[PDB]
Amino acid sequence: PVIPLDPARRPVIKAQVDTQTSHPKTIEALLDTGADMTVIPIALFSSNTPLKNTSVLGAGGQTQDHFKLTSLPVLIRLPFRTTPIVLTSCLVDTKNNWAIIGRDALQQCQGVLYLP
Amino acid sequence: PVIPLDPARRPVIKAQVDTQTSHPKTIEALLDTGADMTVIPIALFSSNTPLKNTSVLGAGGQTQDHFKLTSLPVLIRLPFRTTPIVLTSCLVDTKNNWAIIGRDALQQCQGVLYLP
Ligand SMILES: C[C@@H](NC(=O)[C@H]1N(C(=O)[C@@H](O)[C@H](Cc2ccccc2)NC(=O)[C@@H](NC(=O)[C@@H](NC(=O)CN2CCOCC2)c2ccccc2)C(C)(C)C)CSC1(C)C)C(C)(C)C
Ligand SMILES: [Zn+2]
Repeated sequence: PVIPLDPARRPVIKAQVDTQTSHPKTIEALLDTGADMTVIPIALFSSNTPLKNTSVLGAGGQTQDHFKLTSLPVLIRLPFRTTPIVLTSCLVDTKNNWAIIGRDALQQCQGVLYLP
Repeated sequence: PVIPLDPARRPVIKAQVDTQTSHPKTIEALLDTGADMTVIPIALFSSNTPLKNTSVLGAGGQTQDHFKLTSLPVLIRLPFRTTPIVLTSCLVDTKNNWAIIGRDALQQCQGVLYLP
């Protein structure tokens, strides 16, 4: 699907995320070319599973308290695609609660940016 | 152009930015579909130049202190299209010197994201 770019309407997609620690769940994800690494909400993980601490430099600035790192790979199924994206590791937003589909995933599903 | 997406490779582009308060300048800007608004470095702006305080949410959280907002429109010339993007207002990174082409800009040159 061509997703047109509009400052007022974020380019979002419904993606099904499998964290491998609880049941797969469909969340709203933001399609993000600025993002090196895909960001999953923590509500998709069980209480038990260990998560590595990590430091992240975003527009806000430095933060060690705010994102964690996955212990296991993550599987993302898009609405159209039958085969799952597999991400060796990705960031876990701990305090907020929506996902960012970053260039790690965008590469695996032959995603591109077109400028006429 | 079709811009392929690689996690190991920030999608950057050579942009010419006229802030209207100094000589126009060429910078390397990150093509970022998760940015609502364009960010450019304060290094393009003159010593006087009134800039409005602003609040901005990013990966590091909300930041009152880091970004300012332009008083005047910003002209952006890209390599291909001869005719410029005119942004009514865009963010100015004071702390670092980030260059990010957001959706405000990408819309004005009819950028789309294509997922096969
Ligand atoms: C390591 C990190 N990488 C990055 O963050 C890279 N960037 C990216 O990947 C960007 O796409 C980033 C994605 C993101 C949006 C909202 C929370 C957290 C991340 N976008 C922004 O940070 C941009 N922020 C924005 O566009 C924000 N807009 C506003 O702050 C203004 N309002 C709007 C509503 O909330 C109150 C303030 C925004 C608010 C809520 C949801 C989505 C956006 C911007 C400040 C750069 C203009 C910009 S800087 C970067 C390092 C190149 C990842 C966590 C994303 C992998
Ligand atoms: Zn914090």
